[PDB]
Amino acid sequence: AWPEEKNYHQPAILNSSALRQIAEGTSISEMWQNDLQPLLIERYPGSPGSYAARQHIMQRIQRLQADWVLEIDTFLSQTPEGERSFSNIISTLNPTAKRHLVLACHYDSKYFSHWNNRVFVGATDSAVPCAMMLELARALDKKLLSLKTVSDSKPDLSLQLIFFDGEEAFLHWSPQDSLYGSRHLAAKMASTPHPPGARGTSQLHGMDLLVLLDLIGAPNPTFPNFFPNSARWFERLQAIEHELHELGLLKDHSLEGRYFQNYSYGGVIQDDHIPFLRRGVPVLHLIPSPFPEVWHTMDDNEENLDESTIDNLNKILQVFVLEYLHL
Ligand SMILES: [Zn+2]
Repeated sequence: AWPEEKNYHQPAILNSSALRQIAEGTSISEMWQNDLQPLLIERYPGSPGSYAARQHIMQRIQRLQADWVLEIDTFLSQTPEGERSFSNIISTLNPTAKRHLVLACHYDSKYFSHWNNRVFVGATDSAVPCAMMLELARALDKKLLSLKTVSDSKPDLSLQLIFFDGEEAFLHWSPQDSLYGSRHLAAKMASTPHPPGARGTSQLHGMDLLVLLDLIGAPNPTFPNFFPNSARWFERLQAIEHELHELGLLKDHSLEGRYFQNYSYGGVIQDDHIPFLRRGVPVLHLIPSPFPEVWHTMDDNEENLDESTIDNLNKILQVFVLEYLHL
């Protein structure tokens, strides 16, 4: 019965004053300095930056008041370069709650040989998504702390963050050389009872919706509404964007240049959501089409990021998450 609850779940929509509070509650400059910059480093699996990125992400979550439970999902896999260790970071509020809304991105960076003394740091791909998730945890900390309180008056639902390792191919993208962390974690969750002691249901049944952020940070992104089974949630993002715009709460933003689009997409994008989608998890895939102009080039750097765009998207995402969780 409970695994169907997601199908009927409704947002608790925020009023104008709440929207203004949320818009003012997030700081793009603080995210930039404290959450984003430490990640703008080479961080392919096993590199010093991989370890540093992991420490940084964990550290930033630990300093918060909300009752986050951190779990490092570490495993080995063969790769074109030989065996490597990969570590997914999972951060969960109320780990025994039957349902979670799940926000995710990948924290590894793709390996490139150094080019004119330049290194690939994957600013949009996906350092910015990581930082947006960390800034969301910080900005909403007091609201999220309320989830620590037990009540029959609300659904058994909370929030999880996943930072996937090993999303990127080491060489040429193949089913075997990509998605190392997400293929591993989806298989693990599929085979794990949830809630503990349950018959039938797995941790995948507990995932209300996977909201996967990827390739965010370029100016004027356009996100297609990819999947019918999450289209109603996508439409909430459009509505939040529109209302925030109308309230004067977005920066350098026009209705003509809005981010969340009516149209869908005519191909199939491979990303960390694939192992989840194929097992039936609803996915809201916040990846733009087209990809950023700088995609997989040395120009995917801090210079080419757009502050206002990320700030706007932070506001929209934070409203979405609060409305989903009825906070
Ligand atoms: Zn990439």
